[PDB]
Amino acid sequence: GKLPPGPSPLPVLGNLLQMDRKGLLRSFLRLREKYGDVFTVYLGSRPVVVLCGTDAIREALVDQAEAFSGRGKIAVVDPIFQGYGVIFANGERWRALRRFSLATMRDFGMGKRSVEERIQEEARCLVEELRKSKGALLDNTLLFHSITSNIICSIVFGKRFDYKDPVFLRLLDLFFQSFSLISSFSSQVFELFSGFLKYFPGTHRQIYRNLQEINTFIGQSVEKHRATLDPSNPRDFIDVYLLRMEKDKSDPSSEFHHQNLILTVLSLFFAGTETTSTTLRYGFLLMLKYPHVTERVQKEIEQVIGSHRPPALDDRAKMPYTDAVIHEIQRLGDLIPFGVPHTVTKDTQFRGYVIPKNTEVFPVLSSALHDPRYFETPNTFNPGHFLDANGALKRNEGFMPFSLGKRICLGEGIARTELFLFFTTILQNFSIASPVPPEDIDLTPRESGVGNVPPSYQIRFLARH
Ligand code: HEM
Ligand SMILES: COC(=O)[C@H](c1ccccc1Cl)N1CCc2sccc2C1
Repeated sequence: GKLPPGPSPLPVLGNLLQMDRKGLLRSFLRLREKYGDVFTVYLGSRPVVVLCGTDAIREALVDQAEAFSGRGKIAVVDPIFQGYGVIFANGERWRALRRFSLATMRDFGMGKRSVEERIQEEARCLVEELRKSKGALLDNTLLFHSITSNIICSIVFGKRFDYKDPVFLRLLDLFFQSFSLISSFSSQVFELFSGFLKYFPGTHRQIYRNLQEINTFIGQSVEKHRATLDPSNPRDFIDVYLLRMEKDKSDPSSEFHHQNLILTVLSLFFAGTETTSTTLRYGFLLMLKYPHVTERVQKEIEQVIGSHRPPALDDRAKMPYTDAVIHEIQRLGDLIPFGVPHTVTKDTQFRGYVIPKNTEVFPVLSSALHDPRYFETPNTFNPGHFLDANGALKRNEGFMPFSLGKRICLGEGIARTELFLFFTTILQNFSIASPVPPEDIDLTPRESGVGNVPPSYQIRFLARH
């Protein structure tokens, strides 16, 4: 059988000359033009099948679910994970860690409170914090990280850190600093000639160093956990894992050991922080470009929720407008423009092609979220893409900002609760304003890579009465 169509590789250099100085995403989309929806390109000596549009991705990730369930690797961070922890595990280790990982976020945690209740509490702390700024213009970057972290922290490390605590301000810097270097221009060069480049200095050193410094903190918290553990009454994620360590003393094939634990907390502690939060950032940037929409969300909050009780997650179903606005921030925000890389698990017959076992597959989620076949005028913000005549919420197949399939975002339910409660709680209590007029807000990312990062912007949060 055949590999999909695509340009001709100079070996060692692969397809360097058919790429584009813009980035990995521009490059793939510029080839989509020539070779179709499924196609093959050469990053270094490595072949990758590339998937485009709703229909291609869905065929692969959902119709050949298991076939496409394997994970690839981000060269810039594989020094750190090396096939360990939940994001980057594969086969049995992955199955095991995902399974445990779903179960554990749903139930055991700080104050034995529900994830909702916890996100509620964080939101309550964001409000009090924001009030303190008295409407002065800030940059919302830092607070937006603080609040997403503290959720993940409260789950994994069983506690939340105070916004000014310098132990914690330093984890946030590392995390933000890395996630931006991760998706800088250099780290994409690196995605191509990792083999050659991993010798000379560069941006991957910095990322490695930064990540190792988080592992240190993760490490020294596992230890406190283990010391002061209690079998009767597991505090949180780490505590539960340790008890599963004990349950598994006599299983030689148990995957619950110190590497996976450390690197699972790193994955969670990463994703938990750096996406749910840049989404919020982008979301508020859009609200500054579209005060009309913000007034409608704010009226909808006034009707369904009112101005005294805090927002609750069951309100979402009663608030389709807001729910559309959030959908539409995820779609246009589009913070993972070409998925996290997959690999096929067996030899696979795809659109009458053979994709050999272990060949890397890039589901380009951004070309689904901007897919003209499913969204009109797909580069413009419109909450209407998710509403019908009657103002009811309206599902759309092109909408997969969390990927699809067997590898679908595990955090999805937390992400969605954080989005809904954080935007409705801020918007219930504050009115927003920037110096920049709506007509000159630019939505062009400060970095477009393996993830998208919105530009910095000023914003002010005015207490409503
Ligand atoms: C709105 C914010 C988020 C977005 C847009 C998002 C999106 C994604 C995407 C696109 C993937 C790749 C799925 C794939 O290619 O198979 C993924 C994987 C993953 N995400 Fe999320 N995510 C978000 C929030 C979170 C949160 C809050 C957590 C923390 C619990 C999280 C944890 C994970 C994990 C553990 C994986 C790996 C799943 C696996 O490999 O089995 N994500 N996410
Ligand atoms: C690839 O761009 C990201 O936004 C990711 C991401 C977010 C959510 C789910 C999975 C992923 Cl990989 N992060 C956050 C977690 C980690 S671990 C090493 C690097 C990154 C960058």
